Amino acid sequence: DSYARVRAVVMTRDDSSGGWLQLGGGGLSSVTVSKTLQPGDSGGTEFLVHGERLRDKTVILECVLRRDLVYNKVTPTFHHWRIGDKKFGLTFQSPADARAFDRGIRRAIEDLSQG
Repeated sequence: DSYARVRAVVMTRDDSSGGWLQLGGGGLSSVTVSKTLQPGDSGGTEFLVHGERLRDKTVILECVLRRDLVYNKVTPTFHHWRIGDKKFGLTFQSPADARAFDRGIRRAIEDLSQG
């Protein structure tokens, strides 16, 4: 149930400068856009962005997202979003990977059901 899976670098925003950093000093993570693990009795009103860093098998990105998502595309390899005041992003290895991930996000949003 993954709409897209890539290996990318999870990003976090420095609040003082506004510049972005590689979360935890970077390294590639396996990052998926998938259906929720807890749909309840609805088809599915939420989806999941999940990133597990490869070298140390650590989940460093876990976002429950909804139809309201604003998915910001800044460069061909850098995209970012928020949940409230919390900021998250990805640096992709290639423009094609970024396109795949963006298609995955769009697919997840388009398939979201009513609650």
